[PDB]
Amino acid sequence: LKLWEVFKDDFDIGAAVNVRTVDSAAELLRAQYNSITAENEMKPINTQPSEGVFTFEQADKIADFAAKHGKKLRGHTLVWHNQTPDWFFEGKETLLRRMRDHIHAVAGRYKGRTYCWDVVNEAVADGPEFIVRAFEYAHEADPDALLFYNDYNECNPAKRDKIIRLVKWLKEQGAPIHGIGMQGHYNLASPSIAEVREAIEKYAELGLVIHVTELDMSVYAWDDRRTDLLEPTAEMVERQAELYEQLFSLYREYRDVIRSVTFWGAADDYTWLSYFPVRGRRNWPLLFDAQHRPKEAFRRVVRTA
Ligand SMILES: O[C@@H]1[C@@H](O)[C@H](O)OC[C@H]1O
Repeated sequence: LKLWEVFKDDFDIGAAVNVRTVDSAAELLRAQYNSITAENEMKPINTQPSEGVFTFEQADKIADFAAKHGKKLRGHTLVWHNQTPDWFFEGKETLLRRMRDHIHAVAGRYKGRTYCWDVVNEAVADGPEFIVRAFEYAHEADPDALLFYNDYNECNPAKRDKIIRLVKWLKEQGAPIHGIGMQGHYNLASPSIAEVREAIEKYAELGLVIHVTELDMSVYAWDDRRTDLLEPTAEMVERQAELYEQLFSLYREYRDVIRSVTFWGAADDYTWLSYFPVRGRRNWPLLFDAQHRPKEAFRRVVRTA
């Protein structure tokens, strides 16, 4: 049984990949996912290290994998506060010009393969006119791609309201924004199911597509920073499987607005949570274990459909 096929009429089932996991998880990706996202290779510093110098080799590899095996391809990401090259800042108009040049080169290179784009990533703090123009330059570079705003902690009521205020203002300035990206970086302690449902309802009221873009279920609460666990406990697996079952049952309720659910990883053998916030720690946040075998969460999730 294959995850994507189980939910094929509900939403895409995607996985984030890098230049390593696109090879090590090749068989798992070919079978269980129908959508792929480049984890880091399409980010600004990895695509244009200096002005006028573009490095597409690593992102080309991930894009070629998707095209070869008929996988959909999410674009991530065109503009991001945390990882903007230092040369970008070395006048406000020159910044606009460099943003337009970068967007056209990256969105143009993968036009016809990237069907969507996280145009602006994490603009809300845990000026605003730059976000409108980023969407304008993106729609100019690829009029066929769906343009998303992507952010985390999207179910926290404080940050959620800021996100909604930002998107409505963007819509009121004529920005060609088509969807919102719920990053879905959750854990066992937070957020609750009701907090996710309340967020999905308020995000659907804007008339945009909803993508769950980077979903994972950390076993540690953000406070927990222990490093003495090499495998998850039975209750960790059980509570993770229960939350995943309720999450995908909730996603199916909003079938009509959610069009794709992407995990930030393919299997537990590589997850970014193993290096953030605690480096050298182990985490088990996906539906397949370190051997690309289905976990208890997989069994419970497919039974929701
Ligand atoms: O690509 C970013 C990723 O590194 C992190 O895991 O969550 C936020 C994303 O934008």
